[PDB]
Amino acid sequence: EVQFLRTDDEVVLQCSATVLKEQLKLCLAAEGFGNRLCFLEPTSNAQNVPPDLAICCFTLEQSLSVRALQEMLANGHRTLLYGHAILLRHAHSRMYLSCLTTSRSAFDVGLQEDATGEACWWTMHPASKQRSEGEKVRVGDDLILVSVSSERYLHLSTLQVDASFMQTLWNMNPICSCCEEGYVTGGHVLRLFHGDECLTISAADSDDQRRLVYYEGGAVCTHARSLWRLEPLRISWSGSHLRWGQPLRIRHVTTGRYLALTEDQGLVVVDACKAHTKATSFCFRVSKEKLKRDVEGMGPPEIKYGESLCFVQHVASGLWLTYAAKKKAILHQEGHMDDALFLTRCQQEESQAAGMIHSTAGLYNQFIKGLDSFSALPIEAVILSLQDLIGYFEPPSEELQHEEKQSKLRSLRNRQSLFQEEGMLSLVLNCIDRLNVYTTAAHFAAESWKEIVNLLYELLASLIRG
Repeated sequence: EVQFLRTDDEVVLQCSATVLKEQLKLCLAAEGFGNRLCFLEPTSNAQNVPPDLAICCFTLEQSLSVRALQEMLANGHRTLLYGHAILLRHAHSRMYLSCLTTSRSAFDVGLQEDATGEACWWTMHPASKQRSEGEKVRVGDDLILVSVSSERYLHLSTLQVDASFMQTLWNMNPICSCCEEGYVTGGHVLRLFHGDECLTISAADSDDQRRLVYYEGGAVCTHARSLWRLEPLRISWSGSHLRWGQPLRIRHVTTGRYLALTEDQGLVVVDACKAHTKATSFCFRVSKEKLKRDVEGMGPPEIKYGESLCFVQHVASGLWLTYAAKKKAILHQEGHMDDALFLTRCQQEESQAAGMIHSTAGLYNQFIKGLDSFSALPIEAVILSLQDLIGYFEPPSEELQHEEKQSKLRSLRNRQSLFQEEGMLSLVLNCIDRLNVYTTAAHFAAESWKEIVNLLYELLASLIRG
Protein backbone atom coordinates (compact mmCIF):
# COMPACT_ATOMS: atom_id res chain seq x y z
CA GLU A 1 0.00 0.00 0.00
CA VAL A 2 1.06 3.58 -0.78
CA GLN A 3 -0.21 6.90 0.60
CA PHE A 4 -0.31 10.36 -0.98
CA LEU A 5 0.01 13.71 0.76
CA ARG A 6 -3.13 15.79 0.91
CA THR A 7 -3.52 19.42 1.92
CA ASP A 8 -4.23 19.81 5.65
CA ASP A 9 -1.95 16.85 6.43
CA GLU A 10 0.86 17.38 8.91
CA VAL A 11 4.41 16.60 7.87
CA VAL A 12 7.98 16.73 9.04
CA LEU A 13 10.65 17.58 6.48
CA GLN A 14 13.45 15.07 6.85
CA CYS A 15 16.97 14.77 5.47
CA SER A 16 19.84 12.38 6.13
CA ALA A 17 23.58 12.67 6.78
CA THR A 18 26.41 10.26 7.63
CA VAL A 19 27.81 11.57 10.94
CA LEU A 20 30.67 9.87 12.83
CA LYS A 21 30.40 7.32 9.97
CA GLU A 22 26.78 6.70 11.11
CA GLN A 23 23.75 7.78 9.07
CA LEU A 24 21.60 10.34 10.91
CA LYS A 25 18.08 11.47 10.00
CA LEU A 26 17.30 15.07 10.95
CA CYS A 27 14.05 17.04 10.66
CA LEU A 28 13.41 20.70 9.84
CA ALA A 29 12.76 22.63 13.05
CA ALA A 30 12.05 26.20 14.23
CA GLU A 31 10.67 28.08 17.26
CA GLY A 32 8.72 31.12 16.01
CA PHE A 33 8.40 33.14 19.21
CA GLY A 34 11.93 34.01 20.31
CA ASN A 35 13.55 32.90 17.05
CA ARG A 36 12.48 32.73 13.40
CA LEU A 37 15.53 30.84 12.12
CA CYS A 38 15.21 27.21 11.03
CA PHE A 39 17.49 24.54 12.44
CA LEU A 40 17.68 20.74 12.42
CA GLU A 41 16.33 18.30 14.99
CA PRO A 42 17.81 14.77 15.04
CA THR A 43 15.20 11.99 15.21
CA SER A 44 17.62 9.07 14.89
CA ASN A 45 18.29 8.82 18.64
CA ALA A 46 14.55 8.86 19.51
CA GLN A 47 14.72 5.57 21.48
CA ASN A 48 17.30 7.05 23.88
CA VAL A 49 16.32 10.75 23.76
CA PRO A 50 12.98 12.09 22.43
CA PRO A 51 13.18 14.89 19.82
CA ASP A 52 11.23 18.11 20.45
CA LEU A 53 9.13 17.47 17.35
CA ALA A 54 6.28 19.89 18.02
CA ILE A 55 8.84 22.34 16.60
CA CYS A 56 9.21 20.03 13.56
CA CYS A 57 5.52 19.95 12.64
CA PHE A 58 4.32 21.63 9.46
CA THR A 59 0.73 21.82 8.24
CA LEU A 60 0.35 21.66 4.46
CA GLU A 61 -1.95 24.70 4.22
CA GLN A 62 -1.97 24.97 0.39
CA SER A 63 -0.73 23.37 -2.83
CA LEU A 64 -1.07 25.35 -6.05
CA SER A 65 0.05 25.34 -9.68
CA VAL A 66 2.34 28.13 -10.94
CA ARG A 67 -0.74 29.49 -12.77
CA ALA A 68 -2.90 29.16 -9.63
CA LEU A 69 -0.21 30.91 -7.57
CA GLN A 70 0.30 33.93 -9.88
CA GLU A 71 -3.48 34.41 -10.05
CA MET A 72 -4.00 34.22 -6.26
CA LEU A 73 -1.19 36.70 -5.48
CA ALA A 74 -2.79 39.36 -7.71
CA ASN A 75 -6.08 38.76 -5.86
CA GLY A 76 -11.83 19.64 0.17
CA HIS A 77 -8.23 18.55 0.67
CA ARG A 78 -6.11 18.66 -2.50
CA THR A 79 -3.45 16.06 -3.33
CA LEU A 80 0.15 17.23 -3.64
CA LEU A 81 1.31 17.07 -7.27
CA TYR A 82 4.88 17.60 -8.48
CA GLY A 83 5.55 21.10 -9.84
CA HIS A 84 3.17 22.54 -7.25
CA ALA A 85 3.88 25.40 -4.86
CA ILE A 86 3.07 24.66 -1.22
CA LEU A 87 2.39 26.69 1.92
CA LEU A 88 3.80 25.30 5.18
CA ARG A 89 2.47 26.58 8.51
CA HIS A 90 4.60 25.82 11.57
CA ALA A 91 1.99 23.99 13.65
CA HIS A 92 3.53 25.36 16.86
CA SER A 93 3.91 29.08 16.07
CA ARG A 94 1.30 29.33 13.27
CA MET A 95 4.08 30.95 11.21
CA TYR A 96 4.90 30.02 7.62
CA LEU A 97 8.12 28.49 6.30
CA SER A 98 9.93 30.94 4.00
CA CYS A 99 13.38 31.87 2.67
CA LEU A 100 14.70 35.09 4.16
CA THR A 101 16.48 38.07 2.59
CA THR A 102 19.21 37.72 5.24
CA SER A 103 22.20 35.36 5.11
CA ARG A 104 24.55 34.00 7.78
CA SER A 105 27.95 32.35 7.30
CA ALA A 106 22.87 31.34 -0.13
CA PHE A 107 20.05 32.84 1.97
CA ASP A 108 18.69 31.89 5.41
CA VAL A 109 15.44 29.95 5.84
CA GLY A 110 12.94 30.62 8.62
CA LEU A 111 9.48 31.85 9.58
CA GLN A 112 7.36 34.89 8.77
CA GLU A 113 4.21 36.19 10.51
CA ASP A 114 2.02 36.16 7.37
CA ALA A 115 1.64 34.02 4.22
CA THR A 116 1.47 37.27 2.22
CA GLY A 117 4.68 37.21 0.15
CA GLU A 118 6.15 34.80 -2.40
CA ALA A 119 8.90 33.99 0.12
CA CYS A 120 6.72 31.45 1.96
CA TRP A 121 5.94 29.24 -1.07
CA TRP A 122 7.93 26.24 -2.34
CA THR A 123 7.65 24.10 -5.46
CA MET A 124 8.38 20.40 -5.06
CA HIS A 125 10.17 18.43 -7.76
CA PRO A 126 11.23 14.82 -8.41
CA ALA A 127 14.66 13.95 -7.02
CA SER A 128 14.74 11.17 -9.62
CA LYS A 129 13.62 10.10 -13.10
CA GLN A 130 11.14 7.94 -11.14
CA ARG A 131 8.53 10.74 -11.05
CA SER A 132 7.14 13.35 -13.47
CA GLU A 133 5.79 16.88 -13.22
CA GLY A 134 2.09 16.73 -12.34
CA GLU A 135 2.27 13.28 -10.74
CA LYS A 136 1.09 12.68 -7.15
CA VAL A 137 3.75 13.13 -4.48
CA ARG A 138 4.07 9.77 -2.73
CA VAL A 139 4.83 9.36 0.95
CA GLY A 140 8.50 8.36 1.09
CA ASP A 141 9.56 9.90 -2.23
CA ASP A 142 12.92 11.66 -2.16
CA LEU A 143 12.08 15.18 -3.32
CA ILE A 144 13.56 18.60 -4.10
CA LEU A 145 12.21 21.90 -2.77
CA VAL A 146 12.92 25.19 -4.55
CA SER A 147 11.85 28.56 -3.14
CA VAL A 148 9.42 30.51 -5.32
CA SER A 149 11.09 33.69 -4.02
CA SER A 150 14.81 33.04 -4.53
CA GLU A 151 14.66 30.15 -7.03
CA ARG A 152 16.97 28.35 -4.57
CA TYR A 153 16.88 24.81 -3.18
CA LEU A 154 16.24 24.16 0.50
CA HIS A 155 19.42 22.37 1.58
CA LEU A 156 21.47 21.23 4.60
CA SER A 157 24.78 23.12 4.94
CA THR A 158 27.78 21.12 6.15
CA LEU A 159 24.64 21.15 10.39
CA GLN A 160 22.03 23.80 9.54
CA VAL A 161 19.61 24.71 6.74
CA ASP A 162 19.71 27.36 4.00
CA ALA A 163 18.27 28.27 0.60
CA SER A 164 21.39 27.31 -1.38
CA PHE A 165 22.06 26.55 -5.05
CA MET A 166 23.37 23.11 -4.07
CA GLN A 167 20.50 20.58 -3.87
CA THR A 168 19.49 18.22 -1.09
CA LEU A 169 16.92 15.44 -1.34
CA TRP A 170 14.13 15.78 1.24
CA ASN A 171 11.52 13.42 2.67
CA MET A 172 8.06 14.68 3.58
CA ASN A 173 6.88 12.36 6.34
CA PRO A 174 3.22 12.28 7.32
CA ILE A 175 2.48 13.09 10.91
CA CYS A 176 -1.26 12.99 10.58
CA SER A 177 -4.22 13.41 8.33
CA CYS A 178 -7.96 13.70 8.51
CA CYS A 179 -8.89 11.89 11.70
CA GLU A 180 -12.04 10.58 13.32
CA GLU A 181 -13.67 13.36 15.25
CA GLY A 182 -13.39 13.07 19.02
CA TYR A 183 -10.57 10.54 19.18
CA VAL A 184 -7.17 10.99 20.77
CA THR A 185 -4.21 11.06 18.43
CA GLY A 186 -0.52 11.49 19.20
CA GLY A 187 0.99 14.98 19.32
CA HIS A 188 -2.14 16.22 21.11
CA VAL A 189 -1.94 18.41 24.22
CA LEU A 190 -4.38 17.28 26.92
CA ARG A 191 -5.33 16.91 30.57
CA LEU A 192 -5.78 13.60 32.39
CA PHE A 193 -8.70 13.84 34.78
CA HIS A 194 -9.63 11.69 37.76
CA GLY A 195 -13.42 11.86 38.28
CA ASP A 196 -12.17 17.97 39.62
CA GLU A 197 -8.74 16.28 39.87
CA CYS A 198 -6.21 16.11 37.07
CA LEU A 199 -2.64 14.89 36.67
CA THR A 200 -0.14 17.69 37.31
CA ILE A 201 3.28 18.71 38.64
CA SER A 202 3.90 21.40 41.29
CA ALA A 203 3.90 25.16 40.64
CA ALA A 204 6.97 27.23 39.74
CA ASP A 205 9.75 27.50 42.36
CA SER A 206 8.60 24.61 44.57
CA ASP A 207 10.65 22.37 46.91
CA ASP A 208 9.15 19.61 44.76
CA GLN A 209 11.77 20.87 42.26
CA ARG A 210 9.03 20.09 39.67
CA ARG A 211 10.17 16.45 39.45
CA LEU A 212 7.15 14.91 41.17
CA VAL A 213 3.66 14.23 39.74
CA TYR A 214 0.39 14.68 41.65
CA TYR A 215 -3.37 14.50 41.46
CA GLU A 216 -4.69 17.98 42.20
CA GLY A 217 -8.05 19.76 41.99
CA GLY A 218 -9.24 23.37 41.87
CA ALA A 219 -7.56 26.03 39.74
CA VAL A 220 -4.92 23.61 38.36
CA CYS A 221 -7.33 22.24 35.77
CA THR A 222 -7.16 25.68 34.14
CA HIS A 223 -3.40 26.18 34.62
CA ALA A 224 -0.60 25.20 32.21
CA ARG A 225 1.16 22.97 34.75
CA SER A 226 -1.51 20.27 34.27
CA LEU A 227 -0.98 20.04 30.49
CA TRP A 228 0.60 16.94 28.93
CA ARG A 229 1.45 16.11 25.33
CA LEU A 230 1.22 12.51 24.21
CA GLU A 231 3.99 11.14 22.12
CA PRO A 232 4.22 7.77 20.43
CA LEU A 233 7.37 5.89 19.65
CA ARG A 234 6.98 6.53 15.96
CA ILE A 235 8.34 9.28 13.83
CA SER A 236 6.12 8.78 10.84
CA TRP A 237 2.39 8.64 11.70
CA SER A 238 3.01 9.65 15.31
CA GLY A 239 -0.14 11.76 14.99
CA SER A 240 -2.29 8.74 14.15
CA HIS A 241 -5.19 7.64 16.35
CA LEU A 242 -3.85 6.40 19.65
CA ARG A 243 -4.50 2.74 20.39
CA TRP A 244 -4.93 0.84 23.65
CA GLY A 245 -1.61 -0.66 24.77
CA GLN A 246 0.32 1.46 22.28
CA PRO A 247 3.56 2.65 23.92
CA LEU A 248 3.97 6.40 24.12
CA ARG A 249 5.88 9.02 26.07
CA ILE A 250 3.96 11.58 28.13
CA ARG A 251 5.63 14.97 27.98
CA HIS A 252 4.87 17.86 30.29
CA VAL A 253 4.43 20.90 28.05
CA THR A 254 5.75 23.92 30.04
CA THR A 255 8.47 21.99 31.85
CA GLY A 256 9.43 19.90 28.81
CA ARG A 257 10.16 16.84 30.95
CA TYR A 258 8.88 13.31 30.53
CA LEU A 259 6.80 11.14 32.86
CA ALA A 260 9.05 8.24 33.88
CA LEU A 261 9.61 5.30 36.18
CA THR A 262 12.98 5.71 37.81
CA GLU A 263 15.05 3.21 39.84
CA ASP A 264 15.78 5.69 42.65
CA GLN A 265 12.68 7.93 43.05
CA GLY A 266 9.92 5.77 41.48
CA LEU A 267 7.43 7.80 39.44
CA VAL A 268 8.92 11.16 38.50
CA VAL A 269 9.18 13.59 35.64
CA VAL A 270 12.54 13.30 33.85
CA ASP A 271 14.79 15.37 31.56
CA ALA A 272 14.66 14.70 27.80
CA CYS A 273 18.26 13.41 27.89
CA LYS A 274 17.37 10.78 30.50
CA ALA A 275 14.11 9.74 28.88
CA HIS A 276 15.05 6.37 27.52
CA THR A 277 12.30 4.08 26.28
CA LYS A 278 12.13 1.64 29.20
CA ALA A 279 11.81 4.49 31.72
CA THR A 280 9.35 6.73 29.86
CA SER A 281 7.15 4.40 27.80
CA PHE A 282 3.52 4.23 28.95
CA CYS A 283 0.25 2.95 27.50
CA PHE A 284 -3.50 3.21 28.04
CA ARG A 285 -5.24 0.07 29.21
CA VAL A 286 -8.99 -0.64 29.07
CA SER A 287 -8.62 -2.69 32.25
CA LYS A 288 -6.04 -4.03 34.70
CA GLU A 289 -6.49 -7.60 33.45
CA LYS A 290 -3.35 -9.27 32.03
CA LEU A 291 -2.54 -9.17 28.30
CA LYS A 292 -0.20 -5.56 17.86
CA ARG A 293 1.98 -4.66 14.84
CA ASP A 294 1.62 -0.98 13.89
CA VAL A 295 -0.26 0.18 10.77
CA GLU A 296 0.63 2.92 8.27
CA GLY A 297 -1.86 5.79 8.32
CA MET A 298 -4.30 7.27 10.83
CA GLY A 299 -5.29 3.73 11.81
CA PRO A 300 -8.23 2.48 13.90
CA PRO A 301 -9.87 4.98 16.29
CA GLU A 302 -9.90 3.56 19.80
CA ILE A 303 -9.68 6.26 22.47
CA LYS A 304 -12.29 8.96 22.73
CA TYR A 305 -11.81 12.29 24.46
CA GLY A 306 -13.93 12.44 27.57
CA GLU A 307 -15.89 9.22 27.07
CA SER A 308 -13.03 6.68 27.21
CA LEU A 309 -11.80 5.69 30.66
CA CYS A 310 -8.17 4.60 30.55
CA PHE A 311 -5.81 3.05 33.08
CA VAL A 312 -2.24 4.28 32.64
CA GLN A 313 0.44 1.58 32.77
CA HIS A 314 4.22 1.81 32.70
CA VAL A 315 5.07 -0.59 29.87
CA ALA A 316 8.38 -2.12 31.03
CA SER A 317 7.23 -2.66 34.63
CA GLY A 318 3.50 -3.18 34.16
CA LEU A 319 2.94 -0.81 37.09
CA TRP A 320 -0.20 1.31 37.37
CA LEU A 321 -0.33 5.08 37.56
CA THR A 322 -2.11 5.76 40.83
CA TYR A 323 -2.26 7.98 43.94
CA ALA A 324 -0.84 7.56 47.44
CA ALA A 325 -3.75 8.67 49.70
CA LYS A 326 -3.54 17.21 46.37
CA LYS A 327 -2.25 13.61 46.52
CA LYS A 328 1.02 12.22 45.18
CA ALA A 329 1.08 10.10 42.03
CA ILE A 330 3.01 6.82 42.15
CA LEU A 331 3.47 3.74 40.00
CA HIS A 332 2.18 0.72 41.91
CA GLN A 333 1.89 -3.07 41.54
CA GLU A 334 -1.89 -3.23 42.03
CA GLY A 335 -2.91 0.44 41.94
CA HIS A 336 -6.37 1.50 43.08
CA MET A 337 -9.88 0.51 41.94
CA ASP A 338 -10.70 4.04 40.76
CA ASP A 339 -7.45 4.48 38.81
CA ALA A 340 -9.24 5.00 35.48
CA LEU A 341 -8.68 8.43 33.99
CA PHE A 342 -10.35 10.32 31.16
CA LEU A 343 -8.69 12.60 28.62
CA THR A 344 -9.73 16.15 27.76
CA ARG A 345 -8.28 18.03 24.80
CA CYS A 346 -6.58 21.38 25.24
CA GLN A 347 -7.61 24.18 22.88
CA GLN A 348 -5.14 26.00 20.58
CA GLU A 349 -4.96 29.30 22.46
CA GLU A 350 -4.29 27.73 25.86
CA SER A 351 -1.92 25.19 24.23
CA GLN A 352 0.44 27.46 22.27
CA ALA A 353 0.66 29.66 25.35
CA ALA A 354 2.00 26.67 27.30
CA GLY A 355 4.38 25.94 24.41
CA MET A 356 5.64 29.54 24.52
CA ILE A 357 6.22 29.41 28.26
CA HIS A 358 8.38 26.32 27.75
CA SER A 359 10.72 27.80 25.13
CA THR A 360 10.81 31.26 26.74
CA ALA A 361 11.73 29.72 30.12
CA GLY A 362 14.47 27.64 28.48
CA LEU A 363 15.84 30.64 26.59
CA TYR A 364 15.94 32.85 29.68
CA ASN A 365 17.56 30.16 31.84
CA GLN A 366 20.13 30.05 29.05
CA PHE A 367 20.48 33.81 29.65
CA ILE A 368 20.73 33.34 33.46
CA LYS A 369 23.42 30.63 33.41
CA GLY A 370 25.93 32.55 31.25
CA LEU A 371 25.94 35.45 33.66
CA ASP A 372 26.36 33.06 36.48
CA SER A 373 29.48 31.81 34.82
CA PHE A 374 30.98 35.25 34.82
CA SER A 375 30.51 35.95 38.49
CA ALA A 376 27.73 33.47 24.42
CA LEU A 377 24.64 35.56 25.27
CA PRO A 378 21.46 34.98 23.19
CA ILE A 379 20.84 38.72 22.75
CA GLU A 380 19.17 38.67 19.30
CA ALA A 381 16.79 35.93 20.50
CA VAL A 382 16.27 37.53 23.92
CA ILE A 383 15.30 41.00 22.61
CA LEU A 384 13.26 39.31 19.86
CA SER A 385 11.54 37.06 22.43
CA LEU A 386 10.97 40.09 24.64
CA GLN A 387 9.52 42.23 21.84
CA ASP A 388 7.35 39.26 20.75
CA LEU A 389 5.98 38.59 24.26
CA ILE A 390 5.17 42.30 24.60
CA GLY A 391 3.16 42.22 21.36
CA TYR A 392 1.53 39.08 22.72
CA PHE A 393 0.44 40.88 25.89
CA GLU A 394 -0.30 44.18 24.13
CA PRO A 395 -3.71 45.48 25.24
CA PRO A 396 -6.33 45.59 22.47
CA SER A 397 -6.83 48.93 20.71
CA GLU A 398 -8.97 51.36 22.72
CA GLU A 399 -10.48 52.26 19.32
CA LEU A 400 -11.82 48.70 18.81
CA GLN A 401 -15.54 48.02 19.45
CA HIS A 402 -16.53 47.39 23.10
CA GLU A 403 -18.40 44.05 22.87
CA GLU A 404 -15.53 42.31 21.04
CA LYS A 405 -12.94 44.11 23.20
CA GLN A 406 -14.37 42.70 26.46
CA SER A 407 -13.85 39.20 25.03
CA LYS A 408 -10.37 40.14 23.76
CA LEU A 409 -9.74 41.47 27.27
CA ARG A 410 -10.64 38.12 28.86
CA SER A 411 -8.16 36.48 26.48
CA LEU A 412 -5.32 38.76 27.56
CA ARG A 413 -6.09 38.33 31.27
CA ASN A 414 -6.13 34.57 30.71
CA ARG A 415 -2.76 34.51 28.90
CA GLN A 416 -1.21 36.69 31.63
CA SER A 417 -2.49 34.30 34.27
CA LEU A 418 -1.09 31.25 32.46
CA PHE A 419 2.29 32.98 32.27
CA GLN A 420 2.14 34.31 35.84
CA GLU A 421 1.27 30.92 37.32
CA GLU A 422 4.32 29.38 35.61
CA GLY A 423 6.48 31.95 37.43
CA MET A 424 7.26 34.17 34.46
CA LEU A 425 7.06 37.38 36.52
CA SER A 426 9.74 35.77 38.69
CA LEU A 427 11.72 34.68 35.62
CA VAL A 428 11.72 38.20 34.14
CA LEU A 429 12.57 39.69 37.55
CA ASN A 430 15.36 37.13 37.89
CA CYS A 431 16.84 38.46 34.64
CA ILE A 432 16.27 42.11 35.61
CA ASP A 433 18.09 41.49 38.91
CA ARG A 434 20.97 39.73 37.14
CA LEU A 435 21.59 42.63 34.73
CA ASN A 436 21.19 45.38 37.33
CA VAL A 437 24.18 43.96 39.24
CA TYR A 438 26.10 45.68 36.45
CA THR A 439 25.74 49.39 37.18
CA THR A 440 25.93 50.77 33.60
CA ALA A 441 25.45 50.14 29.87
CA ALA A 442 29.16 50.82 29.39
CA HIS A 443 29.91 49.06 32.70
CA PHE A 444 28.65 45.88 30.99
CA ALA A 445 31.91 44.81 29.30
CA ALA A 446 26.73 45.01 25.58
CA GLU A 447 25.31 47.31 22.89
CA SER A 448 21.65 46.38 23.45
CA TRP A 449 21.95 45.90 27.24
CA LYS A 450 20.09 49.21 27.57
CA GLU A 451 17.30 47.78 25.43
CA ILE A 452 17.43 44.22 26.83
CA VAL A 453 16.95 45.57 30.38
CA ASN A 454 14.55 48.26 29.10
CA LEU A 455 12.42 45.61 27.38
CA LEU A 456 12.35 43.26 30.38
CA TYR A 457 10.62 46.00 32.40
CA GLU A 458 8.22 46.70 29.55
CA LEU A 459 7.17 43.04 29.62
CA LEU A 460 6.87 43.17 33.40
CA ALA A 461 4.22 45.89 33.10
CA SER A 462 2.58 43.93 30.27
CA LEU A 463 2.43 40.84 32.50
CA ILE A 464 0.82 42.91 35.26
CA ARG A 465 -1.43 45.31 33.35
CA GLY A 466 -5.06 44.42 34.09
